[PDB]
Amino acid sequence: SMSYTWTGALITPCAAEESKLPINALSNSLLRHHNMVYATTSRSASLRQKKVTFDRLQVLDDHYRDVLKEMKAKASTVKAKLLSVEEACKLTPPHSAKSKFGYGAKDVRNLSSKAVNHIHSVWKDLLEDTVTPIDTTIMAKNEVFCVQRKPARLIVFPDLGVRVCEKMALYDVVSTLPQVVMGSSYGFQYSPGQRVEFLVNTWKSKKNPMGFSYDTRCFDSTVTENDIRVEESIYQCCDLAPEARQAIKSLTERLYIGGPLTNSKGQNCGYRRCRASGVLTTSCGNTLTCYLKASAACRAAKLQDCTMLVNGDDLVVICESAGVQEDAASLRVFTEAMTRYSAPPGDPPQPEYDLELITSCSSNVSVAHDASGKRVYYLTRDPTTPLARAAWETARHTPVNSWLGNIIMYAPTLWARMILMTHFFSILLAQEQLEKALDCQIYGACYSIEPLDLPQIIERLHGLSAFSLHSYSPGEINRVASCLRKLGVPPLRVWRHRARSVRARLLSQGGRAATCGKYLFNWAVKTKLKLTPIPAWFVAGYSGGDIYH
Ligand SMILES: CC(C)C[C@@]1(C(=O)O)C[C@H](C(=O)O)[C@H](c2nccs2)N1C(=O)c1ccc(C(C)(C)C)cc1
Repeated sequence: SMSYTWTGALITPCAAEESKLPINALSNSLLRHHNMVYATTSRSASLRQKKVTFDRLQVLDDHYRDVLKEMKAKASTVKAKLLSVEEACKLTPPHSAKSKFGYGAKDVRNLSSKAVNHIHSVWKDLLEDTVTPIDTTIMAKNEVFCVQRKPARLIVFPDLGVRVCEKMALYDVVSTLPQVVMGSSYGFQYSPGQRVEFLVNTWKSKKNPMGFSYDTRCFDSTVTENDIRVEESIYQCCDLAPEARQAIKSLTERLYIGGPLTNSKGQNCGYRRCRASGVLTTSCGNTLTCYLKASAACRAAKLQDCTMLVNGDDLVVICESAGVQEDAASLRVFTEAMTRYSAPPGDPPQPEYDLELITSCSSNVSVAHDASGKRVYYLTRDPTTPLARAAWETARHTPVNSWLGNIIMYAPTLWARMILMTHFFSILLAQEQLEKALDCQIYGACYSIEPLDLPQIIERLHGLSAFSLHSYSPGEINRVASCLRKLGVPPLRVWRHRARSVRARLLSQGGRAATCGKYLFNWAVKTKLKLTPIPAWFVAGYSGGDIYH
């Protein structure tokens, strides 16, 4: 079973594509080494096609079926409802790709008779026909990185009308089923504060902790027809309306399992027999399947008191050490089992005995201290990709503002606070756009957020301590500092100076602006203001699922 077959028609862009970092008058103030930042384009799609295209073999044993039965028993306790057309329309992002059939995302949200009538017709066809593959578009993503070049990632998605029907049939299921089935292991239920707390508590719950990340090579491609049918059998355990059962069976047979791929010019590029990246069930499906395969590999490997944390294809296991030699051997058996289940590693997993050395959701635990000097754990990452993207967004308006998502999700970090907040608040001040709502993504869902709302968002997701962290670790400081030399970003001392300016400017404006100056930039003044609570999201993952929050 090959993950894809190809005709030889090219994956085509739908618009002009920039690969070189755009530069304006603000660029050099953030980043000098411009030639290190690039965006992927369709020109590299051929290279990605080669990576994602392979044969899958699967060998399924008793541990696999044992975990599956347990998951199904939990899933049987879920009661889910159909969403009305209206409800599903309201979940559609304002800038979601328009339909081939003469209406767009705004027509959908506005419940135009054209959009609604077509959606009813798509729904009825799902009920009537559980056989015919549904068309999908394949595109090369344009994403920004620092050199050391990756090929474009590919996205596969059905028409807007289908996307709305998906929401009707499955939004409630994908929202509620995974936490029921996986409990505390379900990663999307945690804000960053809750996630770091769960990781630390999980780590402290072991007599002698051992943990590891497992990186599956090209997870979407490893997903087989079996996996997707197993997923459907899980959804079908829920207490559902008969009409929902039928639409889910239909979406599975006609879309989820596979189908034809069409380029932006309407030419046939080939055929998919693996996970589509751009459907509603991508995140929930990947999470279930990763959790199933890994729970079964843990038993194969005889790992003791395994605690998993799963976000799609992102997987972390923390368990009881059996000793160093025993743990390394167990990890090999875990990997052999994952491989048989069709999920071979990209890089071999490594046992860790220090929590801060485990990377999960591209992040690691680290520690700083609050106002009182008490230890605070928080999640951070190498800032290289966030800063390359910030540089891009400095000179170019983009559909999604990663700088804003990074400020929200990495608010307690040295680099988000000193660089991202300082840089973008300065830019927003200059343009008097503090009040302008901007689109960003959190766990792949789309939010419209005004920068002026940041103080309360951060306090909720991270705690008040986020505004007073200091004495960061030498390792964390060292990683940030070396990233800045690599990219030609000004040293942290320059950012401190800039932040004092930005801060003073914000305070003057009173109201919300002054709240941003006071809370976001307290780290920048030598005699700190006493920071006190302020007056005036994490249920499930929907990456690729076209969800507006
Ligand atoms: C600008 C980003 C903040 C947006 C992004 C997204 O999924 O839409 C993409 C980000 C990415 O790494 O691709 C990050 C995610 N990491 C792992 C899964 S999702 N993203 C997160 O939303 C995200 C950041 C940080 C975190 C933790 C710090 C690990 C809580 C979870 C999720």
